[PDB]
Amino acid sequence: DLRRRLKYFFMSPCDKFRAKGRKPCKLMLQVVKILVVTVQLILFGLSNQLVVTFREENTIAFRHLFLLGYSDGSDDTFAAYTQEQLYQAIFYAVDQYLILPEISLGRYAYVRGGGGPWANGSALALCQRYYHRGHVDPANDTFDIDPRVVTDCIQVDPPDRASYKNLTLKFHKLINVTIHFQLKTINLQSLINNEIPDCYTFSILITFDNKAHSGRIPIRLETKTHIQECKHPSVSRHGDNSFRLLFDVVVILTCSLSFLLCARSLLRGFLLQNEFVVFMWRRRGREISLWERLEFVNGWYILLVTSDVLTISGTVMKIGIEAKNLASYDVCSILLGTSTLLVWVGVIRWLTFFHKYNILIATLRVALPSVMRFCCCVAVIYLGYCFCGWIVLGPYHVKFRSLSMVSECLFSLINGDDMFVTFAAMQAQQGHSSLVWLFSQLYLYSFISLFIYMVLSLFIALITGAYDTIKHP
Amino acid sequence: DLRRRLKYFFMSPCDKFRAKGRKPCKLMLQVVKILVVTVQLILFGLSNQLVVTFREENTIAFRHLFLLGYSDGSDDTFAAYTQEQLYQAIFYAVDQYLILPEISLGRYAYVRGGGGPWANGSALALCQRYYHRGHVDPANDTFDIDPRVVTDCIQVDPPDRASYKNLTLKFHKLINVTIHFQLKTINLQSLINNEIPDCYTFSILITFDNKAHSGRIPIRLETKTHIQECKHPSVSRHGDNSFRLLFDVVVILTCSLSFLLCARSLLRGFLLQNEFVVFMWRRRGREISLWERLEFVNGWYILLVTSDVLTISGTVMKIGIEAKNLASYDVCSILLGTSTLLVWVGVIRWLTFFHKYNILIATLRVALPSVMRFCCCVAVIYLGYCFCGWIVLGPYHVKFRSLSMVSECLFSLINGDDMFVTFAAMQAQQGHSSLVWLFSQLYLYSFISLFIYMVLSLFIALITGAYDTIKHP
Amino acid sequence: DLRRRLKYFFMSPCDKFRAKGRKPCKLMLQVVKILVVTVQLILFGLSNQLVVTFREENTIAFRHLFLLGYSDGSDDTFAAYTQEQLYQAIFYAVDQYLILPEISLGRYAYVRGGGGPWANGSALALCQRYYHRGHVDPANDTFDIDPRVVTDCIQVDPPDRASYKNLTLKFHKLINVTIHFQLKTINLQSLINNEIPDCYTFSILITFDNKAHSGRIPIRLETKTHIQECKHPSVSRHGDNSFRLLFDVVVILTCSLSFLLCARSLLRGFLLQNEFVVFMWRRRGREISLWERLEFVNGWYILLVTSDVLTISGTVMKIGIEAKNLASYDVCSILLGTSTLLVWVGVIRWLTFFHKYNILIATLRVALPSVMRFCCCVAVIYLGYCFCGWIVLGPYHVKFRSLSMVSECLFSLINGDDMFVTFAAMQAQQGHSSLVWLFSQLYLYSFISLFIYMVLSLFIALITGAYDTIKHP
Amino acid sequence: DLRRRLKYFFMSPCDKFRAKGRKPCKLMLQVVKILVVTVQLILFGLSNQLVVTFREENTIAFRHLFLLGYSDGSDDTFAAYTQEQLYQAIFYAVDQYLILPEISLGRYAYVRGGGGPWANGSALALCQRYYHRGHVDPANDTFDIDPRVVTDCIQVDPPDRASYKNLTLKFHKLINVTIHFQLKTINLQSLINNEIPDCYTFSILITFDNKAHSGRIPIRLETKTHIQECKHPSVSRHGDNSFRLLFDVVVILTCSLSFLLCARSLLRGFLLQNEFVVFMWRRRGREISLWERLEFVNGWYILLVTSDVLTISGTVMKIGIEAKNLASYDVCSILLGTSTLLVWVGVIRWLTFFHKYNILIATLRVALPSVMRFCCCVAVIYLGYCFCGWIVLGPYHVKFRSLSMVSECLFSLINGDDMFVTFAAMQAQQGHSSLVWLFSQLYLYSFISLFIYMVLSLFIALITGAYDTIKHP
Ligand SMILES: *[C@@H]1O[C@H](CO)[C@@H](O[C@@H]2O[C@H](CO)[C@@H](O)[C@H](O)[C@H]2NC(C)=O)[C@H](O)[C@H]1NC(C)=O
Ligand SMILES: *[C@@H]1O[C@H](CO)[C@@H](O[C@@H]2O[C@H](CO)[C@@H](O)[C@H](O)[C@H]2NC(C)=O)[C@H](O)[C@H]1NC(C)=O
Ligand SMILES: *[C@@H]1O[C@H](CO)[C@@H](O[C@@H]2O[C@H](CO)[C@@H](O)[C@H](O)[C@H]2NC(C)=O)[C@H](O)[C@H]1NC(C)=O
Ligand SMILES: *[C@@H]1O[C@H](CO)[C@@H](O[C@@H]2O[C@H](CO)[C@@H](O)[C@H](O)[C@H]2NC(C)=O)[C@H](O)[C@H]1NC(C)=O
Repeated sequence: DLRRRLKYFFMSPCDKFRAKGRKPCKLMLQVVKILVVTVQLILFGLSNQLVVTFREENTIAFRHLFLLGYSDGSDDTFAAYTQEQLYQAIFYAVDQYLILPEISLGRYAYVRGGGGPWANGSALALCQRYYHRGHVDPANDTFDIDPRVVTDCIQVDPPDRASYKNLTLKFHKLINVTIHFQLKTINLQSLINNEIPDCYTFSILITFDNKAHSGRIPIRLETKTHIQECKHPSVSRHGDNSFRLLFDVVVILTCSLSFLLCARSLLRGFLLQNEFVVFMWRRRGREISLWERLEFVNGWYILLVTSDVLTISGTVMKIGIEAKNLASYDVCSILLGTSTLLVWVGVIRWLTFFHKYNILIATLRVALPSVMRFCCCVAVIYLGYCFCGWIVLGPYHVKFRSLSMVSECLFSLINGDDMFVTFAAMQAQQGHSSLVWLFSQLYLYSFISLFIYMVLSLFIALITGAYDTIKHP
Repeated sequence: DLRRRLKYFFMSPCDKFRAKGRKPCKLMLQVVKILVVTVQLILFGLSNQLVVTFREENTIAFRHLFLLGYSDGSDDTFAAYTQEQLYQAIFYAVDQYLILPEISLGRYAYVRGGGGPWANGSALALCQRYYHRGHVDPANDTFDIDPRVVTDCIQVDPPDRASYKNLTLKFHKLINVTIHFQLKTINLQSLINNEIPDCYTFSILITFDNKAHSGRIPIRLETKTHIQECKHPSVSRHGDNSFRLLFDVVVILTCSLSFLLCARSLLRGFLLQNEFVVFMWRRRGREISLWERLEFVNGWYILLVTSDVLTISGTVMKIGIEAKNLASYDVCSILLGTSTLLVWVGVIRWLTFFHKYNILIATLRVALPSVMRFCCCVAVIYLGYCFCGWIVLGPYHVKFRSLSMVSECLFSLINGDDMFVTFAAMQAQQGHSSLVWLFSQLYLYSFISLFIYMVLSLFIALITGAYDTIKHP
Repeated sequence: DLRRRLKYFFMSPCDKFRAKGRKPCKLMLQVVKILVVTVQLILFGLSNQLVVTFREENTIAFRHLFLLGYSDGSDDTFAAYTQEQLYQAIFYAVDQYLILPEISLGRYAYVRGGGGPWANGSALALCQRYYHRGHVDPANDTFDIDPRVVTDCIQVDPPDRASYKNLTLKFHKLINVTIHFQLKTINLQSLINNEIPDCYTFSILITFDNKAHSGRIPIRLETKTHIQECKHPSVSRHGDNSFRLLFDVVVILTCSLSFLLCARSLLRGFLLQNEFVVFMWRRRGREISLWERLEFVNGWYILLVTSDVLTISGTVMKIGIEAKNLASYDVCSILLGTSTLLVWVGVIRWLTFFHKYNILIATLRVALPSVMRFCCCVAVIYLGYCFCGWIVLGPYHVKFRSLSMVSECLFSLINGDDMFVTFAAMQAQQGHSSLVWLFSQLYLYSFISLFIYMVLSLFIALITGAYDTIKHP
Repeated sequence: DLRRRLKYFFMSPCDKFRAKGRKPCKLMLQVVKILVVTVQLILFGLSNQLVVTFREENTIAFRHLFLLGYSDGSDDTFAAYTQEQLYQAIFYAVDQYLILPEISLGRYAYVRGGGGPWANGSALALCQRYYHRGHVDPANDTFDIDPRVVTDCIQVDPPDRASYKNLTLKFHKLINVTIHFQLKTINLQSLINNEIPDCYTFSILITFDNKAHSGRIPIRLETKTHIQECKHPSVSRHGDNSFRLLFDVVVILTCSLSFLLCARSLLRGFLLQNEFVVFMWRRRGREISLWERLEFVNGWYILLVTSDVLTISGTVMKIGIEAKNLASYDVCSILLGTSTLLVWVGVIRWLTFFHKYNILIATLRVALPSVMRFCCCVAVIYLGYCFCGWIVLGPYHVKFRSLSMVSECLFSLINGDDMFVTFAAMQAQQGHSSLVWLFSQLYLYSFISLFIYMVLSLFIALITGAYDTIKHP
């Protein structure tokens, strides 16, 4: 006698409108949510882009100001090869630091006291770390090394408007040289979006790295950015961001309404599932129910609930960022982008009621079991290839340096991408061992053949077979 | 009794020739049109290439003449990093401008009076734009900024055969520095195609951009080209372009004849459609007709009519360009190229009568409904991925800078192109946040899997199923 | 009664051996031919590589010796931008020419008298070509140009052990500057293959190209190489090339024997075809024969005859090259490589008798008719796209410069290669017209969709359908 | 009566546990082996990476110390073009060698006595090799060459704390100039993994190569590394590598146990095969057995035996390396990586008992016969294309230099990778012969069409047909 109720619970919004006159509130709510969430993501991306751009541009400016003879595009090859070059680089960094206000285009401030843990209240720390004792005498094939690391720190202070020139580097046992300092600045470009510029404290660490002890000392500059509210900010306020706050409260309201409607649908689905279970337990036997329960739960509405929870969390983080309580642009950006993707995907719920528009979703729901079973056997081969290539070809091949990079290289190879570059990276140097080159040939040829021609063909065949299963309604 | 008439309206030109002795006028007219339109496109492309080459080469010469230390291939990285560098760059630009006739290889003319809106009748304008007041004191974590933009303009004039050296830049609140001037020249290379060279006025704007306020000021040069007839041109006229005008009048005549014949075919198709409708309304019931009307209309002839309208418009624009009434080479080039593509495609009309030669068109006409239904579900996923990647990975990934660039990157990824470059762009910098790098990994892996392995397989399966439907006639 | 004869003419060499005891002479002859022809190709490639390397390395050395400030990898961007730069480049070329024996690493000789047609018996010709009269006054928007080309030649002579410094360039009407000279040298590296080094005369032409009249004069160096026998060569002859001549006479003998055997097989096939025709004309009606004739002709043996004719021609050209009667390494290399490919392909004749090993050939012979019918419709779309992209995007896109380059770009795009590079070439410059950029977007997206997703799918489907037709024997 | 025994020998570990209560010892042993072998591979890769990094970084430092004007990324284009440049390069190398301890960042030692075979007990050998007599007079088109190679050696010795400046190069007959010396150093970075640093002797050979005699002398530096134990090593020993030795003995024990269990399974399989053979010989006729023997042998257990033999060999080589008896990191790395890949693959043995998880293996075992039969015909075409492209396009195309490179290029082309780069390499230079360019067009187009569109389609069709054969259990 509830068979028509079950029919009502499982028909399209058009059918529900024709039957009980129920307007598709959730469909139009989802469309509105797509609009507002995408707009909110773009609006947040404006300020996110300003923050990232400020950090990256300041880092590039620091590299040009403090690294001697630095040119763009040579970060990986920037190195010193003679003692004079290393001394000149270190001294150039410190001298440019001392004359920074006179030369720099940006308005940078000396963070007096902040020069790292090695600093004893000074602004810049020029540290050399070497072995406790290192008697490297390769001529006699004798060395006497105490692996304990001693650090000699020269503390440099900007004038309020010298010593570091007496640096004596112990090249035979030098582990590294580092320069730590901090710089304050204000991100004025925030004003283009009617925000209040913040204070950015850049912790700059310049490393002259001798850990390889190979006659070549790479030189690198790194910055850690700390963003905080300005203590005394004064702006004439030629506008505001009411357009931001409107789209934020609208997003919150739409997501809360979606949460309520979807939770109500989950609850009624549970109630109808229990009603069906008891009806079939009185009619048929007991413990009959095994999967009808999961047929009752709407996974699309679970997705909508999760996505709007994510959107609410991202909006709250965004609002806190504009309130400047927290400044974590990466996490907020990830939350908002993931929520935007999920709200765009969630509108496919209403495309399921039509088999002509449900080819992708139905094929997926039919193929995923077989796809996972196939991937169980595929994954062990893939992981064995990953580890073998990472350790054997890692030292020699630029695309096999790290496990993640090896995975990316192999995954791209499965799709026939950068094959000749992968071969030529080994070809250009013969691996400095003909054996390693021959192994690379065998490894790459076998992997490409087995995964493009064999594994991928079967994967596509499984997906096409699922589609063939669901071709006719 | 009209059944043989309907047969006559729906048979091939060979059948029409065998039945009523009708020569295939439209077929041979289309072949002639292909020839003449392609030749006209190439002939126009000669002068179009001369114009584009002149503009691009003059811009490169300007960049080498006015940008200090400029080298090719470094447009994006060209920047100043110290106050001395910025002053030297600005002064070098102005000095090279002042000595241009003495140094430049091209015969450039000073456009006296034209120096932009900021110019008060002078030829060159050296403008600095800064905040109305900017008290950036990052040391005290205090700033006082009035976001109103004040512009100080130095007006520089070439001698008829100094002041700008007293420029005082306010680096703490400088928004940008700009140099505007104009240069006249004559595109003499036009003579190689028996055309009269025109006057090109290049509006050159050099921007030293400090809007980021990040210690790094990018330096760029842009030109806006204005092409106009020379006031007093004198050429000894060693030839003409009657070969151009012949192929232009022939194109116009062929396109008009095609328009007439196709319009006549559309009219007779409409008349026969109405005759069939009334015959079946007297024989069968009423309102019977629903799609036979669209079976009567020949879409190929609609395409031919549209394409020859486009060709006539492009030819008229071309003729006006040679007459120098209008100089809009981009629009004319687009019109002529689109018309050439459409006239080449239109010759497929006569390949439809043969099922062995109609595999592509018939498969398309069968698959497009299902393809569009599938793309309705595919497009929301694609757009969600586009927006998410554009906002989250845009600041970090060079291939995600803009929405169009994100779309191109994702579309290329669907075809397994530049996968490892996309992965390595994030890998090389770790996203400056391990979280963002992990998100990029998840984003790229999920997108590539879902679209290459799943979505694309289904798309190809739909097309192949349509082909299977039409495999046998 | 001849039915067993026809059976004998159409069975495998193993069947022929089991029936009439006929050894497979042609199969082993083909294997021997593969060996000897491949070895001969490699042996010729040694000397071919020496010749090409000598030409390329001499050209690079010339570019470094005669082009001021030249660096490798900047051939396309090498240009002059000021009058002083152009004068310095020209004078540097001439001065380096005059002091060549003192500075150059190679032993170059001055070709006294050979300086081009513009030379009046002098070794170097410094020519400037300009308009007969050119009164370019862009300031008054007036020009007076006589398009006749006047050439002023300065004749420079190396000392037997000045004037050219008085060059006055007419920049306002200069078409180009050229430097022609010739240099003799001896390719001593030939001795590593026991050959006699030849005399190479390099005709060097340095062009300062002002045909664009755009303030930027590209500078390029080209060499034309003439190889001829040395007049008085003296080598102590530490070996010979009997190993070459043995493999050349063996190739000639094997190819002639293959030609004889295949011609005999063609003749007997013709005789049996005529015998079958007359037998079926006496048995059945007349004019019965239509295709059995082409079933009788063995296309594989026609291929073998053509390939061994090519191999004989290539071997004769090779022998003439070692005899130094003719020195045309490119034509001989093309002939020998094409013959090597054809002899490797010809061994597939004997793989046809087995259906398990004949999948590729049988599928081809079944699919080529349908493939050509499909390509008839595909080719018009491809050509329309080619012409449209070549003329519209040619000026702007680096991959659309020429029709062959456009074809290569589109063909690579069909296979999903360099998609993002094609998009980004337009993206990086916005086409200098938003309209052209939008057209490029539409053009590329439509082409890629239609050819990868639609056309290629149908092509693969046709090939797979042919395979399905021949899946079972 | 043994039918249940045969059933027992051919059921899954779960079935064996349910029947006879046999725990799956080999499955858990294989999982443990995967863990321990992968961990051992990573642990060895740490030290392998240190060794390779030390060699590569020392080579880069040597190139920067001894090559005049050297910059990274220009190894292939590094060359001298004038006599002064060559003299300056040679003298700079020798002078930098003489002042190495004063300038170099690394602690290098002079290997007194070791300067190559050309050295008469001196540390550095500056050798020039030229012809016995070479009277190259290209002006008179006459040369007199004795191909015997004379070597003039200047012996340079570092001071214990000049002559080589009198070098007179015979450029007209110079074959090459070489500088041989040796340098000792200690790889201190080994201490980061609690190893004892070794002594590395680098044999440095700098070649100024004039074998082309083309005015351009490439300059290259090569190092051969010899690693040996330090004679008197002293380290305070802040730790050990018991974590390494534990995982090495565990690997040895696990591999030996796997070897024993798999050998026992092979033996019982042989015994049951013989028992079945005799039972069916008493029941049915004789010589009945033909393939049941190979159905009895478990190929997976053969793979496991081979893989654990490889793992034991690699572990023994590793232990010897830490013991410093032998220092062959490449061979040990290859062994350990191959064993890791094989142990990861071997866990697929237990996935065969389930048809849903055995799609890949079953398809392979069904498709490999047909795949090999197809590849028999494919390989001759591929090899003919390889040889033809290698010899004809090798001199001109950068991707066709060597046979292995040609194979990689063609294999990548089969997968639609670097197509436009392959076309553009010929396009950029027109092959310096329009004929060669046209041949390259025909060659590349024909190869790509035939292998992507035709050969690859058939290959995928064969694999898919095998899958279709095994789709249902
Ligand atoms: C310079 O070398 C020292 C000595 O190796 C490094 O100090 C180590 O730093 C890491 C991370 O900061 C710590 O986990 C270790 O405990 C430190 N000591 C040792 C002995 O490893 C230091 O990191 C190096 N500096 C740079 C910038 O690389
Ligand atoms: C230099 O900076 C000024 C100040 O921001 C820019 O002026 C703006 O220009 C745009 C477009 O020309 C206008 O829409 C705005 O109204 C202007 N004012 C402001 C406050 O934005 C100017 O464009 C910059 N110059 C360059 C070359 O980038
Ligand atoms: C320098 O400019 C002159 C003038 O344009 C060029 O001379 C032409 O050369 C081509 C081919 O050599 C001939 O077909 C023409 O008849 C010549 N005259 C004209 C008016 O075109 C000359 O080729 C240019 N030199 C270089 C190296 O480009
Ligand atoms: C410098 O040139 C000499 C002369 O050609 C080369 O000497 C040959 O070296 C190879 C391998 O070392 C030997 O097989 C030959 O027998 C040597 N002589 C000849 C005549 O070939 C020498 O290898 C060259 N040096 C370098 C570094 O290339």
